[PDB]
Formats: sequence, C-alpha cells, structure tokens
Amino acid sequence: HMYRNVPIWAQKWKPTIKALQSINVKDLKIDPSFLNIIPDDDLTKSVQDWVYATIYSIAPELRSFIELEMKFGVIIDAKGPDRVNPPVSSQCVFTELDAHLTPNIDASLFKELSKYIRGISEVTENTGKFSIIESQTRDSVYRVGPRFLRMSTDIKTGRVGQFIEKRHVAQLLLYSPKDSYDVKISLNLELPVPDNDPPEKYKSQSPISERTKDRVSYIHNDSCTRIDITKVENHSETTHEVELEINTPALLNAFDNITNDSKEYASLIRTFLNNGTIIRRKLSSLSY
Amino acid sequence: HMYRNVPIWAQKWKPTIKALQSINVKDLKIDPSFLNIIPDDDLTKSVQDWVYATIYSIAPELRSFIELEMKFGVIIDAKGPDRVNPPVSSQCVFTELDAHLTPNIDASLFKELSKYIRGISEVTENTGKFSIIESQTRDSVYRVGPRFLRMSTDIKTGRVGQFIEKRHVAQLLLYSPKDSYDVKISLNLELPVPDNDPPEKYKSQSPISERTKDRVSYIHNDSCTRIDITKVENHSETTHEVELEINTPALLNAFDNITNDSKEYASLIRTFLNNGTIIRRKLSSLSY
Repeated sequence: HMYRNVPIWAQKWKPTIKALQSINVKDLKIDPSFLNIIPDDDLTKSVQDWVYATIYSIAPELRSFIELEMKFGVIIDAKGPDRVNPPVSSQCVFTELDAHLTPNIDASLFKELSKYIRGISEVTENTGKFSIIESQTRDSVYRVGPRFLRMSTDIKTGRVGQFIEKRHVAQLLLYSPKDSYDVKISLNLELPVPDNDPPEKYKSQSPISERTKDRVSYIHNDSCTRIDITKVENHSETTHEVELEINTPALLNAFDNITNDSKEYASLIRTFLNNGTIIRRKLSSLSY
Repeated sequence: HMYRNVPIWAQKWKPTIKALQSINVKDLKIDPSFLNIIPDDDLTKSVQDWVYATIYSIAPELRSFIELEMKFGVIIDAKGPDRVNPPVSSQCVFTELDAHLTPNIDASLFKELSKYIRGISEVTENTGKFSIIESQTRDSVYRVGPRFLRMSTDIKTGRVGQFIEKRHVAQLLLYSPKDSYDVKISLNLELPVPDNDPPEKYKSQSPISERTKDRVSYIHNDSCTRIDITKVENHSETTHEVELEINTPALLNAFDNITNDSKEYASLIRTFLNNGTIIRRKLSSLSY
C-alpha cells in the first residue's frame, strides 16, 4: 500500500472503512440506525473509494506531489453548450463520456461569497482557526519540445515561486442539481522540475500561455482544508474561481494508516466534502 | 402547519432544518467542517423536503392514516424491460417520466437477508431492542362501483384485521447504481372504511384480486422503524418483498414540532435512510 502502486483496473483489495459509531453524545433521542452506526452516504463512500484507488495507482515517490482539489463551475456535455440535465435530482457522481467542467463562477456571486468567508473568519469565536493569505502571481506555461512547464512568479518581488510539470491524474464530476454550480474533484501531480534551471533557461523565450491570479486563501488547519478564491486573467479572458484543497501531508498520512486505522482517512474525506457542501450551498443561496 | 394543508405547487415556507452540531464527543481529531457543523448530505435534505411537502399537502384529519415506507426492487423506465442506467454512479433521486419500481428481490437473497436480520435481533447486546412478529394474512381487493377496498384476513382465526381504502399520495425513486436493488419511498394513506360493514357486505362477492402474505416483522422502537420481510403470492405470481416502515405517530409528532424544534424531524429522517442503507448494502454484499 505504502510501498507499492497498482493500476486502478488491477486493484483487488478495497480497505473497509467503518461507519461512524454512535458517538458518545448525550444519550440521543433516536438511535441513528438499528446497528447503532451511521453508515456513510453513497457519495462519500464513492469519493473515499476513488481517492484511495487513484492514490494507490500513483508511484509512492510521486505521492507527496499530490494536489487534491474541488473546483466549482458547471458540467457541460460533449454535445450542447448548456449544463447537463440527467434525470436526477440530488447530488451524484456524473459519468458521461466527454462531459467537462471549466472552473468559473459569476462575478457578483464571487464577491458576495468572499465577504461571507471573510465574515466567517473574523467571528471572534473562530478567529484562531483561520489564517488569510493574499497573493498575486503570474503563471507562465512553456513547452520544452512535448512537456509543458509552469513557472510561477510572485508580483511584488518577481522571484519565481514554483517551477513544475503539472500532470492531471484523474477527476470526478459531481452533478449538483439543487445547486447553481457543480463541482469537479481533481487529483493532480505538481512535479518539481529537475535540473533545468528556471530563471536561466526560460526568461529568454515566450510562454505559450500566461495566467495572472489575484488570490485570497483561507487556511483552516482544524479541518485540514484551504479555501482559495481567485480572480484569474487568462491571456484576456477573466474567470472567477473558487477552490477547496485538502492538505497533502494529512491526506498521505491518513492513506498510509488505512489498514491500521481507517477512521482518520474516512473523516478527512467526510470533512472535505462537508466543507465543499457548505460553499456550494452558500453560492446557491446567494443566487436568489 | 398542523391545522392547515396546502398543495405542493403552492407551498412557500420550507422549514429550516439545521445541520448536526459537532456532537459533544471526545474532542475529535478533525473538525467536521470549518463552521463546526455536519451539513446533511443532498439525498437526505431532498427526502426531508419531500416528506415535509407531501405531509403538509394532506388534510390534517387524514394525516394519522399515513404510511411512509421504503421498498426494494429495480427501477425500470417506460421504454425497455431493463433497469434504468442514467449516467450517474452514486445514489440519487431518480426523476424520469413513467419510471416504475415493482417491489421484488431474488428469492435466495431474501432468505440470506432473513437470516442476517434474525441474527442481528438475537445478539445478546441488542436483544431488548427488537421484537419479531410473524403473520400470514390474505388481502382481498373489492371494487365498489369506482373505489377499491382492501380487506385483510388473518389466516388462523379468519377475523378481518383491516378494512381500508388505500390511496397512493406520492413516491420517490432512489436510483442506487452501486447496489443490486433500488428503493422506492412511498407515502400512502390507509383510510378506514366508514359505515360499510366488512363481513356482512363482501363475504358474498368476489374480490378482483387476492394477495397472500407470509411475513416476519422486526420492530426496532429505538430507531422508530419496522423491517417487514414478506413472501407474497399474487393471485399465482410469487414476489419476495422487503420493506422498511417508519412509525407514523413518531413521524406526525416530529412534523408537528418542525417550527419549534426541527432536530427531531431531521434525525427521524436521517435514521430511516440510515436503516434503509444498511439493508440495501447487505442485499448488495450478499449478491456476490
């Protein structure tokens, strides 16, 4: 598990993740179930299985370069410009060949959600739970041939922050018909470029694409989550992006402990989705 | 709310049902969310809304005749004999014109699930939680014209148990693609026939349909639920039916308290679905 990687189509064990035991809460009024457990709902079990399969398919040395993120926007199918409209009416994993999501949320909604999140961060009873990080970076993509290298530059001190090759490993599309946006959950790799020097080699040539990002990040260490709210100019097309990202460290430690003690892995996933849902719901209630 | 009934298309207030607060459990290792709440998942919120709308649309005097049940079987669409196959991959409310479910589960599965439930009822630590009721009844449907009256007769002492008019008010279809069966959630009315005598009037004439039911019921008062496992001969076509039914009393008391204290209504629903899910999952794991 820790020291191997197997392709998704060849994996045979799925770790058992047990349901939350009826917590030690004041004797409730109603048992949660006749077994006295709270079974995970179907979408959280799916995500738990998918995230485990996809990590277990990447080479152990590559695993600390994992980024697991949820991005908001609308799922569009291969044929039609409009949001997909399967015959379902509650949230679910959406599996249609060529369906895609481009992260982007209405500008007005983005500014009311930013105020909401800023307001939640300043309530005096939760102020030592969040930290706010504001940043402005220019990401430029260079082709080597053919590989695409992304170099990130901070606006103030034009020092190259990150120099990497980003590889898309997998994505789930969550169709959310009660909501004004759907969500894509992505597992990418951000692999640091090797021996190729950043500043020396590519200051000279022209990127094939440049994105400027103006971003406010809210880090909530107690739920292992970060919320990133960004205005991006895509060279120029503007998008407004809202992302939730899980802390990699904590993810890799939970995944390494899955045989030993499934419970850490299972409530990391549960919280990530619970944070996701709060944002999704707040964006839908602001849309009225 | 209590003393009115409004049609579904005309209802304007939806009660707010709050998320479970981070229970008083040993300080967990991970906050459940950045708000410190556990938002309800989308299918439980849907069911909570649907059940409230549908009760609120029935006339207050008719409400104690409500039966809220979950039945297992497969959703089939209008055109094709096979189980529906929308492009989704986790459980969701399934909304396709003319889609239908006929309650019926493989005979072999039904006998292994009966053993499982009997085994769960006899574990010494949960034996004062369940009671088992075995019964054999013949239900005969008579048309008056045109209304259909169902009279129920117990096999031993051929005394007519129930004499009623059953009215279907609504149904939700839950598409469960990870499972071997789907579920239909139904809200019916079982209205007791008025002044028409049972034994005198219809011993003479012939029913338009007769069903014999051999049933074992497991009553779990602490979760307000009953599990009913029945072999039915439909005059003769045999079906094997598995149903979960919520206790009406408790449902009507929770619904009456929804403005005052939403939490009873919300965890009655949550448990019903949690019980449903255990049965669904056990039926799917027995199917391998």
